Amino acid sequence: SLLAEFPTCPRDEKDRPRVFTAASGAWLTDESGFRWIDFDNARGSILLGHGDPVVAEAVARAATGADGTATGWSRRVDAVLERLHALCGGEVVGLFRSGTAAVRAAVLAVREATGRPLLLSAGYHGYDPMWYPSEAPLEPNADGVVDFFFDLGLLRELLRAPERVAAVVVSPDHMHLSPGWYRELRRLCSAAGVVLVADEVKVGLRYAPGLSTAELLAPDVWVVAKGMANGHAVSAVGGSRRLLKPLKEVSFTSFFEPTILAAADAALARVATGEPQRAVREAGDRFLRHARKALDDASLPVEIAGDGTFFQFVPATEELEEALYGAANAEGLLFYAGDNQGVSAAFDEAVLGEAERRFARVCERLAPYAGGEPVGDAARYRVAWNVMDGLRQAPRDREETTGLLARLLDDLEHHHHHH
Amino acid sequence: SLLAEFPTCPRDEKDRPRVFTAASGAWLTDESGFRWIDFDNARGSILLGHGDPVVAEAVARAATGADGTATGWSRRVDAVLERLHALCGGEVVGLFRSGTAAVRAAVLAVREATGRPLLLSAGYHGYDPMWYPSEAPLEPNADGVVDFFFDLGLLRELLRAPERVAAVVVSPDHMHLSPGWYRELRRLCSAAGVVLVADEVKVGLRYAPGLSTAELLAPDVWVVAKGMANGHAVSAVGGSRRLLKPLKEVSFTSFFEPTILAAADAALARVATGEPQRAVREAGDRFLRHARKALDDASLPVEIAGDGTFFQFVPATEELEEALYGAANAEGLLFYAGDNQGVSAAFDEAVLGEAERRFARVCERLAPYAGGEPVGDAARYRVAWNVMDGLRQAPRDREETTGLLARLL
Ligand SMILES: Cc1ncc(COP(=O)(O)O)c(CN)c1O
Ligand SMILES: Cc1ncc(COP(=O)(O)O)c(CN)c1O
Repeated sequence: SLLAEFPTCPRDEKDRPRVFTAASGAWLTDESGFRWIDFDNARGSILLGHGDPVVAEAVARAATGADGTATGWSRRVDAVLERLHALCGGEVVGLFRSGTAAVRAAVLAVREATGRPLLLSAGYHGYDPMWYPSEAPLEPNADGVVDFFFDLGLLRELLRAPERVAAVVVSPDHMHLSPGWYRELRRLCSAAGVVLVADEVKVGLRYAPGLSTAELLAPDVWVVAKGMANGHAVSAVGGSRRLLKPLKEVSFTSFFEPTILAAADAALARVATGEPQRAVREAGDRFLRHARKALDDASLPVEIAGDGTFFQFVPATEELEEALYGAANAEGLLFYAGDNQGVSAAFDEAVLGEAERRFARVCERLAPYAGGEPVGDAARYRVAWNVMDGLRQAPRDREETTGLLARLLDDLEHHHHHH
Repeated sequence: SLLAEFPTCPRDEKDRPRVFTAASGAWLTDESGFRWIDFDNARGSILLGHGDPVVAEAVARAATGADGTATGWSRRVDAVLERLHALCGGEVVGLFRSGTAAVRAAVLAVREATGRPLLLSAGYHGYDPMWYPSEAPLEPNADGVVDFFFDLGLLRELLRAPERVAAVVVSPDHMHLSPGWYRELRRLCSAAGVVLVADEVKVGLRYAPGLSTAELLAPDVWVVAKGMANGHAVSAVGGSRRLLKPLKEVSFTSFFEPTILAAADAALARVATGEPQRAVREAGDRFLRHARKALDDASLPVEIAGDGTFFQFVPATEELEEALYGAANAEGLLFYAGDNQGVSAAFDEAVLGEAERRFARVCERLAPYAGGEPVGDAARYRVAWNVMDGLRQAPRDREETTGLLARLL
């Protein structure tokens, strides 16, 4: 009861946080001694594995003072900046202490540099009150943000009068939006003459050694975080000197803290090769071939969206979704409940074999659900909203859009989110 | 050229950042190999010393996974929250990733909980644009903040309409404001029925094992940061459940990152004894006895405000200020230029002897300024503004305040 916040974390059947006492690679141990295989991985910020030895040794050494001081500049600051700039492009780069801080700073900078008041947004951008929803949909909230819920129909309407729009700010999802969705967003922004900000806090550096939307969107400004430091407390923005000039006003006390620079430098050295990203895609795709087969062989109506990099279970009903995570928890498979699963590079052959055996047993426990009505679009929309906070791509008419927004938002009114 | 930000850090004569390759206790080594005694200490966030061995082992252990995972809860979370609650009081505690994030979340929470639009501010609260200057003084900025510059006269004017005030939010300075200033602030807040938020990011946990203003202000909500983790990336807010209920909407990805929790737990354990704060006060005070005598024997018009916990040089002119830091730089004494000096618990007898010897040499280098015109009030206001972003305490009538604000802005 001391904690004033409500952090997203694995929680047990009583909604209490699970207490983990140790972690190594893919494996967590809880306070009771039970071993879990981690598909959550701090919401996909642990690309390399828990307690990765090279990152951990870099951090341990930096904690001694041997790599510099929080007092000021070290050559590792250059190393991190240079690596980011090489991977993600743009002219300048800034460093921040959370994704939330970075996206807020990025969009305010664009608002300042363009002199325009409105932000058109799709997806989650962090906990800051600036993103809190408006009273009426398609109306600006109190901080000048209009949420379009990934609907490019709605976006086209908003961009008819584009002169007040400072930027379109989008958190990509590559499970629920196709490449062509991104092409259309880009050309809607081009036609309107508006700035495009890619919030790649989650997806940046994970699909490839750069932005996931580098070619698809060629954003004017980008943000990354989860992929840059194997979980350590850093994020980054980059893009044009002109658009980001207002960032010259940013400074914070811990900027030079050397453990965080150490972890970023070490993780980004791995990220730059593209190897962990490939390892993760391959491991997760292996797990998926198996899980899809096991669900099909057991007649369970659960689809899987996405791929090895990030995948999501899409069960036909909420009661089956509940029973799925209950069963997984019983078997020590730690999924990020309802959201996307993001394996790490520590998912080696032995880990995969065990996760496959555990998943087979999950499917055995789910026997009562065999033969149920298959997955319908209503379920696909509800489950996708739980990862992207807006609408998956599918054909619909404007009235279907309105109805889905109304239903999806109403049903989340009195539930905690899991950002 | 790549860096979009302009970070505060030690910079050379061309304003280029100084590059430090190693650090241990009180000592830094720069890229040229020159060894410096650090009075800056990450702007006063290094209470214990660089590479403190106990913190270092706690961090190393946590880096391996042996204390848990960034995936979720660990008993170290409970440890940190319990220690903060014991030290600072209140009902609830939240953790954040910078002082800036913590103060913003705290004040927005209070605005939501009270349903009142205005924040009356004195001092620096972080880099966020919510704190940017209004287009005209005593007027709200675009985010509903009215800066009163630590003038209690101006605060009184602003509190005549207290229905619109969510909170008064103050960053203490104990060099330039007396205990009486705090008592009067407390009195005025209570009379108006307005919430008082102590932004103790800098001063929290450093003067004592608790809030610097626990007794003077008894704030409804507090924020600390620089004192809690020997420089690691964490800050904390606490106070009443009611006022901070809106923090229930806060979550962030790296919340459970184990190295930061480890550093906080270890630093807070030491903070709780009161030993490092005493060691810092004593070491600083000794250094100050020496520095004051040296400046006086050299006939140098430089006063020193504050005490061993945080002190500031107040030179008579900007020319002499610049010459003072130039000379300190040549002798390997790294001061936080123009701001407050914050020694660490690593300032032992050997560091102190060497610092004393170096500062004596500084005073020799400054012999050209001997006998210069003494420090005046305009200098005192200017230098104090550099540390507190408002007005040092001194008797003023409204027109003197108005004119100082115009001159200093
Ligand atoms: C797309 C996006 N943007 C911003 C954020 C916020 O990042 P943080 O949790 O580090 O504040 C997140 C993390 N939920 C994210 O997924
Ligand atoms: C009183 C006060 N409040 C807030 C902040 C911002 O803290 P941070 O630099 O960690 O963002 C500072 C930084 N010195 C401060 O001194």
